[PDB]
Parts: sequence; C-alpha cells; structure tokens
Amino acid sequence: MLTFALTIVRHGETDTPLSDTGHQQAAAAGRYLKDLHFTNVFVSNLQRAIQTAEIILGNNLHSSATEMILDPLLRERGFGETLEQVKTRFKMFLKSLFQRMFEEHGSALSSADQPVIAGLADDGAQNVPVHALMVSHGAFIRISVRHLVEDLQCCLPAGLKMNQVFSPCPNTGISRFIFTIHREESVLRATRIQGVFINRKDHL
Ligand SMILES: [K+]
Ligand SMILES: [K+]
Repeated sequence: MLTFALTIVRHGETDTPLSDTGHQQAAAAGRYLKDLHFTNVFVSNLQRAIQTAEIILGNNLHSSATEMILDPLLRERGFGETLEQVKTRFKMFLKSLFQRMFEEHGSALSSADQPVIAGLADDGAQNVPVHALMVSHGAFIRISVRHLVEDLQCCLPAGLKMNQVFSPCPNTGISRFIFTIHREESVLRATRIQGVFINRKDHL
C-alpha cells in the first residue's frame, strides 16, 4: 500500500512560449509552492507547460534533485479529439503514474476522514512525503478531474462546492488529490482518492 499526493497546475498565460504575464503567474505559483517537496514532476511536451514547470521548480526550496519527466499523455485536447479520447489519455497517465510511484517509492513508505485544509499550500499533504507535480492544460485537467471525481471512488471535503469542483482551471490554477494505491491481483488500483482543493488561485 502506498499513499501519495498529486498537485496539478495549469500552465501560465501563453507550441507558443509563456507571455510576460505567464512567467509572472508561474513565478507566483512557484513562490506559493516553494516549501513543498515534489519527489516527482510530470509535464506535457509543450513549451508553455515545460516553462511553467521550470519556473515552479526554480522557485522551490526542496526539489532540486527531482528530474522533470515529459509525458505527451499530458498534452492539451487536440482541437478534433473527443472528450472520451482525452479521458482515455488521462486513464493511461494514471496507470503510468501508479506504476512509477509504486516502483520508485515502494510499499514500505506511506503504508476516509477529512484532510486538514487550512487554506495553505501544503493542505492535505503535510504528512505525505511522496508528492508528484503534474503541469498540464486546461481542457485536459478539467476532464481529468471529472474522471477522478465521477468515474472513480472519490472523497471530497466539507464545504467544497461542486460548482468549484467542475469549474474551468485558471492559468496556474492549482488542484490537489491524495491517492492510496495497492496491488490487487497483480494490477495496481487506487483504493482511495481524496480531493483536497480544486483550481486554487490565491497566489494570483
Ligand atoms: K465517484
Ligand atoms: K464534499
């Protein structure tokens, strides 16, 4: 059994690079996330996402030894790719994610009540040492959240409006889920998924 945190961030304002505003959004998000240790980083192959990830990491106090992995599965919906096709890509990404986390961190590391949500950057992950950062695109992230919340067994905390849960993500909007996974019949499955916060933009 392994529990890990996933922080999800939409790229900054924009294979185009970030705008100047984009850079500043990403730096603000980096400063917001600076005291978090990301043990793993995953990012779409698109420059706007890579630069956002680079800026977040360049502002981080703990994650210097963490390598950024580019994953095409995180690319934006092809504008024409169906919503189901995008969801399938997220399902494939999750499969990859569980396997990677289990292989690297194993089952002797972090082995359904409300997480502690204080409106701070480390909400729900204070005591969760394994923490992955995913930097991706707005339509993909929206579809990914629907999948996590609707299609899978999922917990959502007190006072979180469904309107917010399903809202479109702002540039550098931040979301967080906590996953618990275990190997059932040789296949890795999530036993619990806990939503913490969705599309947070306090840093803007
Ligand atoms: K559900
Ligand atoms: K709830």
